[PDB]
Formats: sequence, structure tokens, C-alpha cells
Amino acid sequence: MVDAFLGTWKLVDSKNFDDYMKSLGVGFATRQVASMTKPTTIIEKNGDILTLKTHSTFKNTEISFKLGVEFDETTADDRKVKSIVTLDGGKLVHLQKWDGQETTLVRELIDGKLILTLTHGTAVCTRTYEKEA
Ligand SMILES: CCCCCCCCCCCCCCCCCCC(=O)O
Repeated sequence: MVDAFLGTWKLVDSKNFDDYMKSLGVGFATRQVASMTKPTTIIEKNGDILTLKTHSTFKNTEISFKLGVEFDETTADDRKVKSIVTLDGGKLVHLQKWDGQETTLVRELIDGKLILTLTHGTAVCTRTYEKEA
């Protein structure tokens, strides 16, 4: 059910990422480098387990999870969160919870592009990834 999300994806558009990072309390120097970074996201499955890698010249992350099962995560900005990823309306919805705060990372496919929408507080960031062969 997750299969069209699988593969290697490269960042090709970013809107409001600084707003999102600011909302999370990321410092100006980190936001500055991040605003010029173009990550590669790799999504793989092995049975029920998904692994999502995010690689860049600045920071790298990797998570593994089962859909619908909570997991601990330490984010790129060093938040220790409780996470769950589900399919909802054909979108891959990742919810992170910490200190009573929530942020969502929603992925959807539009015309073969991967659109990642990041919401925290009032900040809404939209990042577009295109598929590597
Ligand atoms: C780890 C790969 C590099 C992520 C970009 C540069 C580093 C940002 C650090 C500070 C904000 C981190 C916010 C949470 C993760 C955003 C994930 C956004 C995406 O997958 O496109």
C-alpha cells in the first residue's frame, strides 16, 4: 500500500522551511545552512518494516518503523519524540509528539512528485522531491 513512495528522491522545491525550522526553535546558523541544502530521501521496505533515510551535506538521519506502531525518534534538530507513521487517504502521515507539542510530516504523490508538508504551530512548509532512477 506504500509502494509508490518507495525509492530515492531528491529535493527540487522548498517553501517556508525557514518558518518551520524557526517554529521548532532551530538556531539561525543551522537554518541558514539548511536553507541551501538539498537532501536525498530514500524510502525502502522489507516486509512490514519501512526504513526512511535522509542524506545531505549537512545532517543525515535514518528511521525504521512499522506502519501504525509507535517508535522513539531523535530528529535532525535533536528533539526526542514519540512517532507514528500511517497511511491516511493515500498519504504517508508521520506524527511526532514531545513535551505536549506535535508536528506532522505528510507525504503525498502528485503527478509523480513527492510532496512533503511539514506543519508545526502555524508554520506550514511544502517541499517537493523528484524521483531518482
Ligand atoms: C537530515 C537531512 C537534512 C534535513 C535538512 C537539513 C537539516 C535541517 C536541520 C534542522 C531542521 C530539522 C527539522 C526536522 C526534519 C526536516 C526534514 C526535511 C526534509 O526531509 O526535507
